Amino acid sequence: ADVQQKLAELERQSGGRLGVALINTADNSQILYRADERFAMCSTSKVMAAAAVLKKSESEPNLLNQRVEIKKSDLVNYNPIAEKHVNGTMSLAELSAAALQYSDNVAMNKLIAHVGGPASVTAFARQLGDETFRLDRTEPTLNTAIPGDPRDTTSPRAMAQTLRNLTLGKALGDSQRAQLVTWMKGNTTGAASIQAGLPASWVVGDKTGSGGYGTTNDIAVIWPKDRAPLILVTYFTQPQPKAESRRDVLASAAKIVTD
Ligand SMILES: [Cl-]
Ligand code: NA
Repeated sequence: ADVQQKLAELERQSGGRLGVALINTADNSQILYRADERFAMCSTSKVMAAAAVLKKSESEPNLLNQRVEIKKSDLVNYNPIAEKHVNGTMSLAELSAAALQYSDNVAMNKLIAHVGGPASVTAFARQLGDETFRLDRTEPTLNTAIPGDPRDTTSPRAMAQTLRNLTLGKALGDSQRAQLVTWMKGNTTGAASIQAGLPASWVVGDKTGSGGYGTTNDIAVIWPKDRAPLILVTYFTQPQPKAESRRDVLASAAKIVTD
């Protein structure tokens, strides 16, 4: 299923293409909708870039304190934190938090560059057992979200399983995992997306993403009250290049799958 029917109805009403994967770690059950189709990740890919740097820091413990220059030449389209630090330096920790909590695109590019570019972030995904994730481009072009274009895409199923590994599993060391979760719980951009469809008492760590074709995404680890955690990925994209974001569709998808 009945949840399936309701998601299909939501997708039809929304006019777009909706991809949902819920992992309920209470019973290892899944709710899936278009969960093997590819969707442009847009800013949700920043979680994988931050995780790759965190993984590197397991071998180089001072890595996160390493300072990175921010130059005018680094600015791109959306740099709310980086623009405050032009001609100075930010640590890799600060850049990670900036990418995850403000969706700063300079921060993302600096994370990508540090680990060796999009192919290296992808190789990190492969090391985790995620053969679906692909990061092809840097910011800002990885957000074009052209229909049929596989660049910078993943599936809901793969992203949900990978997010589970990163936040609830053992992909990262305890310190690094805790840091990732702390950052995602501190996200400032998600209140209108998955969170808006959940009870106020639940704790969410999430990363939103938006891009071309009205692509509106959110990936979340959810701690319900007195329940085992959930992983929820909601990806949404629309047929018109200039379509507006529909965060309400993700909130509605979240409400449907957690009732
Ligand atoms: Cl249009
Ligand atoms: Na993925």
